[PDB]
Amino acid sequence: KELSFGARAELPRIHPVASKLLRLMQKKETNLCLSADVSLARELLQLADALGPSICMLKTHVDILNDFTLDVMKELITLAKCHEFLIFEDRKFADIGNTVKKQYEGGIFKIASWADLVNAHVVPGSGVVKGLQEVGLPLHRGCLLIAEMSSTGSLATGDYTRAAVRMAEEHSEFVVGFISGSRVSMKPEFLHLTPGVQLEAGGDNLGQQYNSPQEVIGKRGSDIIIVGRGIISAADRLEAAEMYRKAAWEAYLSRLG
Amino acid sequence: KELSFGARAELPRIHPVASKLLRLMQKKETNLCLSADVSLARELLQLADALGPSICMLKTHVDILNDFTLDVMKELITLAKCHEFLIFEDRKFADIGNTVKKQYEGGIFKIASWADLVNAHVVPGSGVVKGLQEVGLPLHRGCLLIAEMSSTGSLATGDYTRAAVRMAEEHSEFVVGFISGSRVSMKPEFLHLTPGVQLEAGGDNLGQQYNSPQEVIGKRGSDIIIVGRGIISAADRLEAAEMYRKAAWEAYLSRLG
Ligand SMILES: O=c1cc(O)n([C@@H]2O[C@H](COP(=O)(O)O)[C@@H](O)[C@H]2O)c(=O)[nH]1
Ligand SMILES: O=c1cc(O)n([C@@H]2O[C@H](COP(=O)(O)O)[C@@H](O)[C@H]2O)c(=O)[nH]1
Repeated sequence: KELSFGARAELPRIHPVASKLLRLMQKKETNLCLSADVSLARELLQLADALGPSICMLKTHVDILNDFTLDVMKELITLAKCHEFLIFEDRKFADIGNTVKKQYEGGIFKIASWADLVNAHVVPGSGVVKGLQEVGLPLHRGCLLIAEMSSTGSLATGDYTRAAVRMAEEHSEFVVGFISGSRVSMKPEFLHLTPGVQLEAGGDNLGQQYNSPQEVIGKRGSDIIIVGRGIISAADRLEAAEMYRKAAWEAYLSRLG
Repeated sequence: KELSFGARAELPRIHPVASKLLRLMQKKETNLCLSADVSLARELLQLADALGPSICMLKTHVDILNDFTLDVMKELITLAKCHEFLIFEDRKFADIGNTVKKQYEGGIFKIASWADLVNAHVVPGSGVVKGLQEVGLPLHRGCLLIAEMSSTGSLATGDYTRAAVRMAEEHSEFVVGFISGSRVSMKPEFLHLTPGVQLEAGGDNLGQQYNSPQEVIGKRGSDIIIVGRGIISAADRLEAAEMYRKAAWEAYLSRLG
């Protein structure tokens, strides 16, 4: 039997970051993660401010941001606190442990100083998680493992997926869930976030495949939808965000009771 | 029957970037790629200048560089031309096509404006290559696909590896080879670069596993060794570079005739 996000937030094994996330989801009635896939800091900040009330999470690709500075991240954190959402840097760490720990803590981006969550590919094996955790645990951060991908020809299937789940179970002090197309783990302490989501059928020219919030949350058992162009490419991004929020929320409520 | 690097450089299907690489290798008698895994721009530049004559390639993690600017990359290019080596940004693109193309061209790093080669994970499926190629082909750049990893518990094995090779064959206009632990493709137009290389047996604390140049080039059929700490952590990095160059070169010559 399924538990609400409010109840999952209180589970004995829950990670502090997941708990915070689960409580604001319940509070705000949102399971929408905005993929803020933009290249200007002013658009990112105007989107985070305007859409902040509608989202549980803001997902960034900081290496696209033409005018990144740490001060932009300071501003984004202010918005994140004001409106109550997490910040998720979609960096997809996918190197050896020794390398990823420097990528996570250092360089120009100082990802770990502002990102509540990051993600990693499990291909390098479990050293990728061990490496990130040496920076991440002291900073009280969490990590998502990419168990499945939305894109055409994805190799993240079968035993690869089983292996991402195992890696997650075995690093539960730092790993809080998955990027996947569906529920991959039966343990309610793990979050499932699903990208490749649009209201209408379709894809793009570069291998992206879309499914609807009702399919993803309702039929496939995921918890959160990640949506980029479905919102960002709309004229009214607030209204688009609201239409995604309400679809994912109701899909959730319907799966629950 | 094996061909020299000079002869491979002239093969009908050879990529222009591979050709340039193969010719300077032969010219300089080096198949060593330095992994310049440092956080200061001045150390990177002093290493590239001092070690430039000993290497065919300089591999960077620009997102570790505490004081990155594009001007540092201008300086590195000057050294690369002066001493004749390629620059390889080890970014491990591992997202959907639409995302990777922005990561490759834009943001603060403008990777494609200075990097002769980049690499990518094949997990997202072939859209990761299609996405990079839309930036990379106009800029006359090449890409390496990660077919195998050196680290403990790596999932890049079996059919995953077979799939990286297929992806490579089918994008030969942009993909010039592989990061692997061994020869994975029988086609001499593809380069094999192998990391996880040290003179002495061992590893690190975060899942890295080492093999020697003779094992890697000589027994396993690779073309180029990538070496980080084996050189960078030595007192005399020039002498260390020379000891790696001469091991990899002779291993090559011995496999040849
Ligand atoms: O399997 C995956 C994993 C991802 O992170 N993503 C990311 O999620 C977002 C999807 O964006 P969009 O809704 O514009 O297609 C992109 O930022 C992409 O990098 C994905 O599309 N598929
Ligand atoms: O399978 C792989 C693929 C890599 O790119 N690398 C990279 O190669 C270098 C190995 O460095 P070192 O020689 O210090 O262990 C690192 O920069 C690492 O990110 C690797 O070690 N193993």
